[PDB]
Amino acid sequence: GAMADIGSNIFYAGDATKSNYFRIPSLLALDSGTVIAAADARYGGTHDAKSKINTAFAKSTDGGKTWGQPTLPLKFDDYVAKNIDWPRDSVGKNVQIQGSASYIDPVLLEDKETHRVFLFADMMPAGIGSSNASVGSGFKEVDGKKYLKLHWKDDAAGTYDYSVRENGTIYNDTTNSATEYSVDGEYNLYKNGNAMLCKQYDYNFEGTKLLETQTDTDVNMNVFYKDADFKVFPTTYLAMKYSDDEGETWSDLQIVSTFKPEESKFLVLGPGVGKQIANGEHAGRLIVPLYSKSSAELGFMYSDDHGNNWTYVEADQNTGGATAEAQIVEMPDGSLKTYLRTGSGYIAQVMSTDGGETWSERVPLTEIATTGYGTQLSVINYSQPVDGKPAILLSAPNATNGRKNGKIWIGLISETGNSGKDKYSVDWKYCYSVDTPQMGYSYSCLTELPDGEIGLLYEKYDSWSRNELHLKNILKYERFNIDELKVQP
Ligand SMILES: CCC(CC)O[C@@H]1C=C(C(=O)O)C[C@H](N)[C@H]1NC(C)=O
Ligand SMILES: [Ca+2]
Repeated sequence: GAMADIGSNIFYAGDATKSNYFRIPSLLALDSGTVIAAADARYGGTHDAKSKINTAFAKSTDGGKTWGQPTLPLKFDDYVAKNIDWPRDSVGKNVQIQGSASYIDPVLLEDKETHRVFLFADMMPAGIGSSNASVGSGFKEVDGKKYLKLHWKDDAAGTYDYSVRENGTIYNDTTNSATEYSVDGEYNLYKNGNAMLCKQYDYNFEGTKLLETQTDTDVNMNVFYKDADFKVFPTTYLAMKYSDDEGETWSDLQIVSTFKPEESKFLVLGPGVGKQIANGEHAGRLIVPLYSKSSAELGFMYSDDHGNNWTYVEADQNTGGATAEAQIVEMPDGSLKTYLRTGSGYIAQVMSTDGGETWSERVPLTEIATTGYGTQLSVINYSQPVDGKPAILLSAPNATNGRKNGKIWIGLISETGNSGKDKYSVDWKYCYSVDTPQMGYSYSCLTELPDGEIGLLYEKYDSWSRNELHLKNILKYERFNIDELKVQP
C-alpha cells in the first residue's frame, strides 16, 4: 500500500469478527457525523448462503478517518466463528458449508427524527440460501393473525403444526393449546423455562473434503438451526435490529418479513443503504429496497411511523427473479429515483412521485456498460450544489465482460419543464476512474462524510468470477474530495 492506502480497510482478516473474508459493503454517515459501516463476515470463503455468515459492523467517531474494532450485531452460534483459509484449488474452491444458518447482505438506514439506526440483513435458516429456499412466507394465519410457523421434529415432513405466539409461547395449532415450549427474544428455544441446548459445529478440510462435525461446546438451540426440535420453514427471512446509541447496543431481533408473499421463493435486500425522504409531504418516510422471485422482481418496504410498521410495495410484475438490487435517491421536491441492476444487460431507472408507493416502468441507462448478470451499484444524494445544480453520485463497474473498471459518476439534476415522473433529468457530466481499467471492481457503497468529502467501501476484485473466489482483504475504503471527482475523460 501507498501512504494514501493506510487505513484503507475497516474489516480485515485477523480483526475481531474472526472472519477471513468479507463482501457486500455498507457505508453510512449519520446525522451526528459519526460514520458507520457493515459488511458480511463470510467465514466459509466468499460464497453466498448457504454458508456461515454473520453481519459485521464498525464505527468511526472522527468523520470516517479512523475505525474501531468490529462487532457482530447479527450472528448465529450453530457453527463456530473462526479464521480459516478456504481452499482456492479447482475442486475445493467450490465447496460451501452445508449446514449453517447465515445473515447476509446488509442495509443501513438512519431515522434522523428519532436518531435511530436500523440494521437489516437477509436471514437464512440452516443450509439455506436464495437458490434452495422453499416457496412460502414462513408464517401462518391463526384466526387472522400472522405467526411464525414451526415444524416439530417428530411430525411428518412439510408439516408445520406449531406457531410462535405471544410471549414467545409455542402453541399447537391443531388443538390451539400452549405447549411447554417457548422462544426468548433471540429465538432460542426453552422448555418449561429451561434453555434448550445443542452442540456447536466446527468445520475442517481434509484435502478437498469439508467435514462439518459437532464439538462438545453447547449453544442455545435456535429455531433457525439444523439440530432444533422445532424448526422454521426453510425460506428466506428479513431480519432487523435498531440502535439508539449509534451502534453501542442493539435491540431484540426482529423478523420483519411477515409480508413475504406466499408465492415468493426468496425476498431479499438490495444491499447498501436505505433512504429517509427529506422533502415533500412524506419527509421522514423510511424506505428500503428489496427484490424477489415472486409476482414481482423489484420491491420496497417503507415505514411512516419511525420503523414500527413496514409496508411492502411491488414495483413491477416480473416473475423471473432476476437480481434486481437497487439503491434510491431523492429529487429536490421529494420524488424518488431508483437505479437498479437487472438481468437484461443494463442498469435501469424507475421513478416514484408518491414517495415510493408506486413506480414507473423501467428506463435503461445507456451511459454505463455492464454484463447480463449485472452488479450492485451505489447511488447517493450530495448535500452541496455542483456547478450550481443539485447533485447525485453513482459508483459501479463499467465493463461488459467481468467486474472491473469502477467509476464514480456525478449526475446533475435539471428541471425539464414537464410534470410527473418526467419533472427532472440527470446529466452524468463527470466520470472518475477509481483505478486501471482491468482492476477488479464489484459491489460498492458511497456516503457523504460530515466534512463534505465522499467515502467509498468497495469490493476490489471480481466477486462473480469463479477464478477470484476466497480472496482476503479486498474490501477497500477510500475518500475523495468533490473536486477530485470532477473529471471529464
Ligand atoms: C439472490 C440471487 C443472486 C443469484 C445470483 O445472488 C446475489 C448475487 C450476488 C452477486 O452477484 O455477487 C451477491 C448477493 N449477495 C447474492 N444474493 C444472495 C441473497 O445470495
Ligand atoms: Ca413526517
